[PDB]
Amino acid sequence: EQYLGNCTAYSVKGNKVVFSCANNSKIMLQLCSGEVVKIWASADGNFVRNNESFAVIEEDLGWKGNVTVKEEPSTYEIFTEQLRIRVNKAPFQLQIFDKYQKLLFSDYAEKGFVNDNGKIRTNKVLRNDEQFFGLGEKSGNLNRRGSAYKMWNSDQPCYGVNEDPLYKSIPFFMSSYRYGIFFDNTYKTEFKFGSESNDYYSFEAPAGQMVYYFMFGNDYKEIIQNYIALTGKPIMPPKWALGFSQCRGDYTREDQAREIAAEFRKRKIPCDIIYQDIGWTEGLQDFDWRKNNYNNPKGMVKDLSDMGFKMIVSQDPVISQANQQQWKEADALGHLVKDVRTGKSYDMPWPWGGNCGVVDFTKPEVADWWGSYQQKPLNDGVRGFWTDMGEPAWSNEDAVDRLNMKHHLGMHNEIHNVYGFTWDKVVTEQFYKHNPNKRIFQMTRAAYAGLQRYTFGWSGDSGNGSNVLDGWKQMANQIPVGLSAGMGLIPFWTCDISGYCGDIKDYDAMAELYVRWLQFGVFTPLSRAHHEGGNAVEPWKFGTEAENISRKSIELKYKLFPYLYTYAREAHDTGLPIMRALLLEYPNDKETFKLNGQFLVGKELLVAPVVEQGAVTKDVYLPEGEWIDFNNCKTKYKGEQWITVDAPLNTIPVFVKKGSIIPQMPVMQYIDEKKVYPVTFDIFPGNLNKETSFTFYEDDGESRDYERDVFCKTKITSKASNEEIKITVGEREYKGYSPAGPRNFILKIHASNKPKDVFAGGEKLKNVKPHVLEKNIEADFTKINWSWNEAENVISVRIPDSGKNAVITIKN
Repeated sequence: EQYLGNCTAYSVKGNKVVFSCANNSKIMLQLCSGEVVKIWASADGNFVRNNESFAVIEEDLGWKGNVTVKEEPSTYEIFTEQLRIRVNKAPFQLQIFDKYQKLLFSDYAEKGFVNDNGKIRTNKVLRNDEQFFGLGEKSGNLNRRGSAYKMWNSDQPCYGVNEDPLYKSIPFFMSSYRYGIFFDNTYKTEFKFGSESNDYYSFEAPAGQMVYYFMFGNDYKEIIQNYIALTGKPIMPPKWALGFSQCRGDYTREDQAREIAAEFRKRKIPCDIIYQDIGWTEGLQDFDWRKNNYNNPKGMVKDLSDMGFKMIVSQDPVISQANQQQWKEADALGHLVKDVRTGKSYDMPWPWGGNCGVVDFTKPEVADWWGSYQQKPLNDGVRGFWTDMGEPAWSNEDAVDRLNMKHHLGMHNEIHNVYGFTWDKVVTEQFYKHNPNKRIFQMTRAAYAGLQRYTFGWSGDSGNGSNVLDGWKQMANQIPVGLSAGMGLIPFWTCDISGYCGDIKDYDAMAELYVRWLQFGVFTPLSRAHHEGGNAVEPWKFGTEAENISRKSIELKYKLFPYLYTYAREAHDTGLPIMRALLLEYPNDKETFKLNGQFLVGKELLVAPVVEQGAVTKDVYLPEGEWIDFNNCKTKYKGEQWITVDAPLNTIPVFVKKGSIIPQMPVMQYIDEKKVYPVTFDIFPGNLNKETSFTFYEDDGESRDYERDVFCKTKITSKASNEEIKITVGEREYKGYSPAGPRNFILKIHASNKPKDVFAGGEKLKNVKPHVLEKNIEADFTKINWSWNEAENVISVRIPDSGKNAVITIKN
């Protein structure tokens, strides 16, 4: 095996510096910014790759001028505003320090880069206290330290608590030394975080080029901000995707869709999306409504639309050979992935429907051809897709015959991990082309880094296949799976609520597991109940107790829509997921590295779902600050401690941080049932003289105008003085979108005693009954008054949403 060995010279080309080492080997450092370094180590010195990055869309992160290299007798030095780089000459070693000269990131001994006949590997120093997070949608504990992980998009139904690899390959991790690494290689890469030795960690690939990005940050937020500068801002879903969604394996018929749609509304269980699974299409993959299953598909979609249901249909990336018309069409056009042994279309077995052709989404001409096929259901009013089976399915590591697949852009060993990615990209591209100025809804199984530009994600076929009732630990593991997905830029994520796997032979026995899975599930952004085959898992299937609890779980998400949607926008602007590992907000608190049973939803809410069978309590770590029980709004706790709370079957432990302002909307059966509504702001005043705020974001929810920053915002500010509370409703920041109006705001200030008086600017406000304040809340927009509720300990202040600045002063 070959190392870089000694560095004999360097050459600068603008922001790039190339260090020449032994036997024609070279390594390039490229300054993208003061915080982001692109590193390319080359065994032969050539600096070429078969395909440019599928993930990186921008290498220019603001670096100005040339790289300045200072040469010393035994080292070179490169400085940025944030970094100090020491290159050892003999042998070549790259060391990156922060500006205070603390080592962040070092090559291990002489083994910084190792080439062995195309196998490429990088070894780094591993400090004893160094922890690791990320690598996308993967199982096990949040903290990756001590374990090994592989990138090979795999199809592992009913996967275990530690199963790896899974469906997606996002080779982006973060270190507790406050750097991220994105390994810009699409082959079967492996990450070993002290699993081989305590002295070093490594990442490697069996072929391709050793290109990776070092991303410094002063916290995890800044690392993620740098990652989306490289790989793109997340697209936001249509606003209605943040409601509740329902599916089943057999959701493939008009009659059943009509039946289910009516049942949801009758039982007053909110729901925005009815999915259809893959049996909807006449064959793989013609996008024709299966004729026996749908009498009037246009009418179905419209009828469901008038009831506030949107439809999302499945697509697979293959054409069945038995679908003779489409297979012959695709094969004759050369649109199918080839077999290198024959030069003919690869002959792919598939879970159902016979052998198939794998459609080659790396071939440019395929995009327009697929686009026209997929547009058919969209012309009937279907709003999007779920792109399933794109690993491709049935192509795990051990299925070595798949390696004979030859795609337009390369061989399967290179292309496998971007197969689904390049498909999903075509799906979204074509959607844009045929459906002007509309947000796509796409939720995918298989993916690669950068997927946030084109698609959202779900965690595939989870749960226990042998006995559904044994899936508790598998459900529990969806917390860190989803949090890790979020850190790999899947802010719009869900899991199969109830899991995919396991026949439900006893609904009474399943009720507890379902309820808990859903209580967790409604705090995932794309919350979708689903299950294999005919196993119905709509929220009324588990008896009346489970139905009433589940309705409330779902109602809670809907009430929080204006809060969740604000954080959906933040995902777009910053890359931060809605579901946040506590470490993302409390990076100094090392206790957060262990937390697999809880998470933040945005910054203000801490959710700690019960995920243990029979449990009627929950252990909760509270980080810095003070925390209020969001269910009662009265119990308060000090931060930086473990507590145990009561958590019966009807309860989700949710906590709100003291200081928080939470926008909420009234209960509705689907997003935008009421086109205009009063917005409530639940305010929990922070400590004496500590200012806090929430910036309530709004936009049209449907178009791509938001990408050009067409929106509005209303900042609500809270600041407590000596015996006084100042609540400011900021002047509306108008950027080309006007909110729904006219409407009222109701400021709800949680306080222990009724105040003496409340002022709006200079003038005193009239105190009225709770019933008087609630009167004509949706009809009269001239009343400015306040009321008190002793039971709830809440001051309500009704004020019209005029768009004007307003200072509300509460005299204690």
